[PDB]
Amino acid sequence: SPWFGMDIGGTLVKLSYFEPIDITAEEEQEEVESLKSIRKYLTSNVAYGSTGIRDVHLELKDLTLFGRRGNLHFIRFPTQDLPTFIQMGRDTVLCATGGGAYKFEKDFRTIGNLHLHKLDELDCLVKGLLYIDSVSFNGQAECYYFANASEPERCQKMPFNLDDPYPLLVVNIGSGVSILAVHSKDNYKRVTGTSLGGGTFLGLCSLLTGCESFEEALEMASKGDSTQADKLVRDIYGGDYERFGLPGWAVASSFGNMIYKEKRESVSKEDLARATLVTITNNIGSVARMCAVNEKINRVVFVGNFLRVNTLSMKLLAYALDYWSKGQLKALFLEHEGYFGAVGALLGLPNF
Amino acid sequence: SPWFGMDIGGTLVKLSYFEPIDITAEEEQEEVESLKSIRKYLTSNVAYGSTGIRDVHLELKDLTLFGRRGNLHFIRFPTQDLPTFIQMGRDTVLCATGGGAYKFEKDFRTIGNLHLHKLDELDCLVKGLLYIDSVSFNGQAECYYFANASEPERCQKMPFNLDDPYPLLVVNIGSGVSILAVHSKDNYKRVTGTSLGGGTFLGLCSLLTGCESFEEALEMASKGDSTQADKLVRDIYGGDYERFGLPGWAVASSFGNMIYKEKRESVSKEDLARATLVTITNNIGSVARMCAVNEKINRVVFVGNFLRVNTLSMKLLAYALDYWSKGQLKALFLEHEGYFGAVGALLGLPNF
Ligand SMILES: Nc1ncnc2c1ncn2[C@@H]1O[C@H](COP(=O)(O)OP(=O)(O)NP(=O)(O)O)[C@@H](O)[C@H]1O
Ligand SMILES: Nc1ncnc2c1ncn2[C@@H]1O[C@H](COP(=O)(O)OP(=O)(O)NP(=O)(O)O)[C@@H](O)[C@H]1O
Ligand SMILES: N#Cc1ccc(N2CCN(C(=O)Cc3ccc(C4CC4)cc3)CC2)nn1
Ligand SMILES: N#Cc1ccc(N2CCN(C(=O)Cc3ccc(C4CC4)cc3)CC2)nn1
Ligand SMILES: [Mg+2]
Ligand SMILES: [Mg+2]
Repeated sequence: SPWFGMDIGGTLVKLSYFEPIDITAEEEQEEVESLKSIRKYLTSNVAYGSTGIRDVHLELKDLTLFGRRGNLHFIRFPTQDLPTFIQMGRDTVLCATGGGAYKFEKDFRTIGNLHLHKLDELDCLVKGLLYIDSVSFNGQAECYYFANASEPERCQKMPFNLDDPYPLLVVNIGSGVSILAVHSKDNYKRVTGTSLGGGTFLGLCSLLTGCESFEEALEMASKGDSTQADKLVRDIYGGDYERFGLPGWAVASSFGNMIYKEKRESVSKEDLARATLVTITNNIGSVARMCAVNEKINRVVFVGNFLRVNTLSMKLLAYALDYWSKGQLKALFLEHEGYFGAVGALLGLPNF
Repeated sequence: SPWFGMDIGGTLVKLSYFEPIDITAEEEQEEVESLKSIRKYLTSNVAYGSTGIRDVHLELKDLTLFGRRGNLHFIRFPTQDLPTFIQMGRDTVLCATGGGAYKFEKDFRTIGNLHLHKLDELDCLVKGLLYIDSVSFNGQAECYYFANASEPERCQKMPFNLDDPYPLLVVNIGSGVSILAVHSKDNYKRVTGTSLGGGTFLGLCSLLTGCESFEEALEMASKGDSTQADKLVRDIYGGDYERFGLPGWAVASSFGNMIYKEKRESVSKEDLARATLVTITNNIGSVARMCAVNEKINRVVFVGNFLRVNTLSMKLLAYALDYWSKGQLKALFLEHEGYFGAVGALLGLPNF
């Protein structure tokens, strides 16, 4: 059987695939044709069908896993297209996590003799995150932060060492947000969550702007000015609110200037997209800050695909977490941020 | 001079007016005609102009204040109409709080010889809240909670005693949200705030539904089904997420079902209004919960005008705070919830 791990989320399916590269002459002979066809299909294409994508830049090359050498591949497609995936499969042991491992369990069992092993979506996350950081990103750091995030002329991506990763607050921004406190490799809990996550960004953006994709929403947001929609502290006070150290630029009311009909009539789609992004990103940062203070954890790592190709939100989180915590908290990011559940599921294979 | 206190917020101006009722025969003679005209104007009308309203049901009758007996009146109008108010005044000591006491300071000084005394918006809140609870609501409790908030056949408003009110978490839901921790009558701090408040509800509702007022937004929300817009835990898992005690009905992603074009095309305005209300209310509850746990405070009182004529949000807060805290936190409400800053400002009059 090929070695897969799958994370079926509310929005995206993430698949980690281990491609062996130490196949001997004898092993090749015993390779059944359906299996050779899968390996060739996966390694010679970067787009699969109309909606599947291999993230080639994330490939881990010449990894030793389960006593074999191979390449670790990272693939994603929309959960809405899981029926296509399962139909391809009907034309072997699957370790699966995410809510969809439960929701679609009966559908995976339509593949004859398939053994589905459901693994918990946050257990897999912790195991996958720790594993990828430990093996490194082809010799480079898996984890990074934004140095001098408050000064745009200085702000830059820099590596961060996690060789002793505990304790760690993990903020998983998917459709919603789960917040985990990780005290050791076997001692972690889900602190809380928030419903204002990546699905809120995408869903509200689509309602407000008519954008047709995540990438289009980000494109619009990059051109917009959120202060056309948001009411700032300076809109209420005329300046800073000095008594409580609130700068005039801080958002007092997200979308709060949209209570005025004339402002609704002048605001652009791009402004609304940027206000949606800023509202969601600041709320995630603030909740993370409150949880870090309560858990007595000062390293906060953000994962999940809300942040893929989303440097705006990453830089906003880096700045906001640093600013509003007075430098006590540090925002961390991971190169493989959307795939840790899929990797953790793959790592469960030896238990079956 | 008449005895006023004013709280000029980002959205509403709140005015507390003390009407003396122990005017002697001699005092009446010395009553200057402009002053008699103000008192008659205020006490014989319940609507002022097109946008001012006296909340007659909140009047405190036969209150002793500053050694005189009188009635305490509660009046509100939109901050957008403050120019009309100031123009009426130009056709005496004003204790004023809220951001507008700073933003509009120069405008109040266009009233000749007027003395404007700016007081801090959260200091006034604490003083006004403690004062009104102490004098009672015409012999009835100022503070109330929802008994058995989880069972709709039982859920009912019941009085709550605050004779020893400390400590107290005060959640002020105006345009945005300020969270205060009150340890004594002179020891209180602003813990944090969130930008997702009443202005977010009203602004997003107006963008999404075309509603023209707060009351219309609430009317639409009362008819809607937020689960048409929100992605629930059961939409992702097919049921409860048992491992972490998440019920299937919990919202996993606010507006998360609006990433699907066909769902955007079937959702009603009423559904969107209700989803906006639920999203904002749950976020306020969750932030309050996290702050209460960090501050080691188990009584959480919600104030501000987001909750005026808004039993939906009050009941949602009562249920959610109780459910998600496993009964450790209690949601409290106050009959005069939008006016405490205005009262606290009035109480500053003897210092000038
Ligand atoms: N191609 C894409 N399509 C859709 N959403 C995308 C895409 N790229 C990034 N996103 C964002 O990524 C989020 C989904 O992140 P992801 O971590 O994959 O969540 P999920 O696992 O599917 N959901 P959950 O069940 O809550 O864990 C979306 O809500 C978007 O904000
Ligand atoms: N008649 C109304 N007009 C507008 N908003 C209303 C009205 N009635 C209730 N609201 C709600 O009440 C909120 C304003 O509450 P309020 O406590 O008066 O805030 P504010 O003091 O003006 N703002 P802030 O400067 O942030 O303290 C609005 O955002 C609405 O959600
Ligand atoms: N990472 C991270 C992170 C990101 C944001 C964040 N904020 C906490 C602080 N804040 C507020 O208080 C908002 C607010 C200001 C004024 C008022 C009213 C007095 C007029 C109400 C509400 C903004 C959000 N905290 N942490
Ligand atoms: N008062 C008050 C109050 C109100 C709400 C509240 N919630 C905290 C708990 N919660 C979540 O975790 C949301 C969520 C669920 C699942 C997932 C993903 C696994 C698929 C992500 C996110 C809902 C909001 N807490 N307190
Ligand atoms: Mg996920
Ligand atoms: Mg206010």
